[PDB]
Amino acid sequence: GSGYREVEYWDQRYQGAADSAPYDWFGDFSSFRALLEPELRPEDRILVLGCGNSALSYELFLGGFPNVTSVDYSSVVVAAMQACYAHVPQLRWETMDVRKLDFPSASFDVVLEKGTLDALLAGERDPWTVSSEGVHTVDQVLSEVSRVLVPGGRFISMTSAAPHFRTRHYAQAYYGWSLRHATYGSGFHFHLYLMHKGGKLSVAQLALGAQIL
Ligand SMILES: Nc1ncnc2c1ncn2[C@@H]1O[C@H](CSCC[C@H](N)C(=O)O)[C@@H](O)[C@H]1O
Repeated sequence: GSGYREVEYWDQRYQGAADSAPYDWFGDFSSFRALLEPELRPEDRILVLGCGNSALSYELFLGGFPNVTSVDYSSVVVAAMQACYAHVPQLRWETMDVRKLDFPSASFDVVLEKGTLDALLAGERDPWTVSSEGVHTVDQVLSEVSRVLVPGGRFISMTSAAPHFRTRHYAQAYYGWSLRHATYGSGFHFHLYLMHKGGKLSVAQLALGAQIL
């Protein structure tokens, strides 16, 4: 429900997260690595948004992608992941609201998010009609993602939201990216969106984006 929007809920959830098992929303790395890894390079500077206590950041490292930075607005979970992953100095963790990324522009080659925009859109009354706040907060995040990516960078989003709900959010021309989609995971009911800066949206995608902005 809408309680997933508030940091207090997450700070409460993540007490003791350094000692508890990792937890992954909408699949772990195994469920989508066939889709994800061909889009990555070992030298890529990767930013993971709303990391929580997911094993994704660690799995990227074990898979040959050491340049990982992970952020979350729960300072509790950031401290916990710093402690849990103290054996992996390559991995960086910082407390941050993803609506304002405190990095200089063009600092990353890839940005990933799994279940974070879902938190921003949690509890919407009508899945077909996005509230003013839902539109604005998601647009803020996406603008920041585009800003911190280098030219030519990639943003990859993993969510339970199917394209007839989520494409309208990603299909804004000013983000400066193309948009592709694949399904994965449980009953092929999870959705992976690939955005490549320098590409263009289709007229279909732009028409959906025009529905909210
Ligand atoms: N505005 C915001 N800024 C930064 N983190 C946010 C945020 N809104 C929600 N979050 C974080 O987003 C996460 C949503 S749950 C997804 C967790 C993790 N990426 C996984 O794949 O399992 C939580 O860890 C929550 O604290």
